[PDB]
This record gives sequence, structure tokens and C-alpha cells, in this order.
Amino acid sequence: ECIENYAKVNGIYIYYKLCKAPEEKAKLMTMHGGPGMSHDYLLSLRDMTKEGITVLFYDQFGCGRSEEPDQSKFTIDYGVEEAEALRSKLFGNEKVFLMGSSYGGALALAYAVKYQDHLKGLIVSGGLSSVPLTVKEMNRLIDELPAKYRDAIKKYGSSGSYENPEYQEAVNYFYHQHLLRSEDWPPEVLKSLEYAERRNVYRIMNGPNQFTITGTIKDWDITDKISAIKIPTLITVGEYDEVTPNVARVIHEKIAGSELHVFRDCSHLTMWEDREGYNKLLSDFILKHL
Ligand SMILES: N[C@@H](Cc1ccccc1)C(=O)O
Repeated sequence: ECIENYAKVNGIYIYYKLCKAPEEKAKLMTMHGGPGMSHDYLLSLRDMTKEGITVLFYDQFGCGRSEEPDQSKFTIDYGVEEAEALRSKLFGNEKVFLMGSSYGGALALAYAVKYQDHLKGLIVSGGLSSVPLTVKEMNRLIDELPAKYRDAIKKYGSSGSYENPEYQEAVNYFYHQHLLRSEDWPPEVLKSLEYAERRNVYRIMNGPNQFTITGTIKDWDITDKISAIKIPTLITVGEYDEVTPNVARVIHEKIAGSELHVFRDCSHLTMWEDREGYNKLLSDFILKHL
């Protein structure tokens, strides 16, 4: 199994899980989405160890098993230093690959913008360089939703009545349409969702739900900066991704040399909807840039 540990990182105790590859060829660091989720829903990327790729999972500040730091530290810039601190505290001066999903991708970009010198490659799956853009795009998704659920999200949404069952059905439908297109959501995914609903980070940095981004990052946007990323970048996105491929396009358009792969018939959690295709894509990318 993977080697887990609860070591002090950048001041606070963080939880990380290192899964070493039998014949290691590259170290891949992962950043879960949210803010407030956990590494749990990214475990599917573990398969890559079978491809000589060591994968490092870890719960960010206030997430999963890691401890919650002062609320003044609930920032993307903070997560970056946390990541760097973890990357050096575990691998030292070794250049690794960084992957980020959803908010984790945005975080991955932020990190890459400052610490790309420590990276051999950047992977952004369903990530974003601008929240407003992401919001401008999710609103469109809600409008394209069958009125039944659209009116509900818009009705109880303005009254902050997220507890209402009618609003729930809509949030459920939307999720099964742009978050994970499948009947049986895997435990790992439900665990990460459960975690975000039990900790504070999600409520403070993101907001009520997946498309109600009213938290402290509602205005985050580093699009006019990501252009500085010169390292090999692989940007993926699902056809029906809640963080639309158009949002991915913006990242691709800036990062020169970057690749943009849209997973057809996939949504946000493409690592589960197409675990084999998704993993093969990432592993092939990494190995081609050792
Ligand atoms: N909270 C969702 C989508 C999202 C991420 C980041 C910002 C806004 C929305 C996720 O990470 O799966």
C-alpha cells in the first residue's frame, strides 16, 4: 500500500499519502479540488504507479484529515506555499510533475506561476485561471438545464434556501450532469464531498455548492499571468464539464506549448468517468517529458 503520514508542514500538520512506483520514473504531486474537498476523489490516479509514476496525495489546509489553520490563511497563495513546503519537505530539490483538479487546477496554475522552476510538467484537469469566467460559464449551464431544475436553482438560490428539497433535486441533477455522469458515484468521490461539507474551508473559500461560488475566491483571476508558464502543460476538460472547455481554452490559449484534450462524454470528474483513458493520457504526458 501507499505510505501515509501526518507530518507538520509549513506550520500546520498536513495529511499526505505517497504511493511509490515499483520502478519509479517520475514523481507526480496532486492537488484536490474544492476548496475544501480532499485527496480521496483523486485516488483513481493511483493506477499510474503501474506506469512507473509515483503519486503524492495530500489534504490541503482545513481539508480531509489535515488541520485547519488561521482563517487569514484560507487563500490560494497560502495553498501554494503549503504545496511547495510539502514538495521540498518530502522530495527536497527534486523537480516533480504537478496535477490539479477543479480548484486544485487553479491552485496548480498559481503554484506553477511562482514555482514552475520546481516542475517538470503541469497537468490541469477541469481547472480555471478565473473564477468569474467559471461562474459566467456555469450560469449558462444552469440556463441550459431543463427549466424544471433551472427555475429551482434560480428561485431558492436567491433566497439562500439551499436546504429546500426542490433546490436539492436540481443540484443533484446538475451534478449528475456536469460533476460526475454516472449512477453509482464512487466512495472516494462521496468521501471528498462529505469532507468538504464537514470542514470549514469549503464554506469560507468556495460557497454553498459547486456552482454557487460566493466565497473568498469569487473574484480570483490570474489569466493575465499564467502566460509565464513555460513548462510542458497538459490541460484536460470534459465535454459536459461544470468548468466548461471554454474555461480550459483560456488557460490553453495563454500557456504556450500547452495541450488541450477534451474528454468526450465526460464531465468534471473525468478521472472516474474515463479512469483508463484519463490515466493513460496523464501518464503518457509525464513520460514524454521526463
Ligand atoms: N467545488 C467544485 C467546483 C468548483 C471548484 C472551484 C471553484 C468553483 C467551483 C469542485 O471543486 O469540484
